[PDB]
Amino acid sequence: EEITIKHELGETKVKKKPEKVVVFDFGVLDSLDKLGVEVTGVPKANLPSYLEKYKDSKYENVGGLMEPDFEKINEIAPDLIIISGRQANSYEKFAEIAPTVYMGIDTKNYIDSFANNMKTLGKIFGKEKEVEKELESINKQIEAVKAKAEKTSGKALIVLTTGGKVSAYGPGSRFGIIHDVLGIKPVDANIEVSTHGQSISFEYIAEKNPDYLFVVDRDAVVAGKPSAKQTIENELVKKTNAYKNNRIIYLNPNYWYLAGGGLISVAEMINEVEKGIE
Ligand SMILES: O=C(NCCCC[C@H](NC(=O)c1cccc(O)c1O)C(=O)O)c1cccc(O)c1O
Ligand SMILES: [Fe+3]
Ligand code: NI
Ligand code: NI
Ligand code: NI
Ligand code: NI
Ligand code: NI
Repeated sequence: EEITIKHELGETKVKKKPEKVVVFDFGVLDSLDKLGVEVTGVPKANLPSYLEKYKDSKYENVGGLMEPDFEKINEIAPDLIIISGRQANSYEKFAEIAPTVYMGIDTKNYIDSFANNMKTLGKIFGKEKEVEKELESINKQIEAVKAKAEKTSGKALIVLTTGGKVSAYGPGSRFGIIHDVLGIKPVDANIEVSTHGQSISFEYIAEKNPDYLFVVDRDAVVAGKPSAKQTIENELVKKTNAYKNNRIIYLNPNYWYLAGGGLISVAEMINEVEKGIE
């Protein structure tokens, strides 16, 4: 029951309800988890906390997000590989082995992107009704949080910590959902969209004086060693209202950084934003 998927990187012909599925996007992984779809292989080295069960010996280990074990993947001979942004460079290597579908998020159209990705999984796996109900559920979350947000304002800055350094994200970025979808006003509308964020001094933060400081601890999930609290909470940042009002919201990097774009991760992300602004 073959179908053809158009995607950012080409057109892939895929068997419906494939037996062996290898997944390199944790958003997809958590989506397939949510829909009760069994996967064969995952990159166990970078599995998020909330997806720890895919460490089990019943799943094949296909390496790291940034370090696919191509030989192992070959030995599995999957019916479908699903990849996203971190593997885009390696699309052709995956595609040589087995039908590969790229599922990225368009940060200019986050929800549309996400919904199309989830509906593609709906088609592939015969989970259209299930996908639809989850999308409608998320829509009701977006709805309620927008309404909270649109009550009294103050502006937010989104930051990421790694190796003592701090970088920023605004609208239309990797974390743009906060501004773009959930109606939280940006402290700076014009932050340059890059993968690991626009580098910034602590003087920029104090200067912008956000009411909310959203923080993503990258080192927690990349190096296994949290450092965000220790980086962020310095002289210049304690000037901030976000500090003085205890509105430094540490976003769970297991969801936000390693994952995202999945039925579980997007609902958790929205819930964390809601808590943060309550
Ligand atoms: O293309 C990507 N990364 C290329 C540069 C990797 C640099 C390298 N990064 C990591 O070790 C890393 C490990 C696991 C997950 C990650 O997102 C990482 O960036 C470093 O810290 O020197 C990428 C794409 C989408 C989202 C990301 O977080 C990416 O890192
Ligand atoms: Fe990264
Ligand atoms: Ni190996
Ligand atoms: Ni081998
Ligand atoms: Ni509907
Ligand atoms: Ni640049
Ligand atoms: Ni106070």
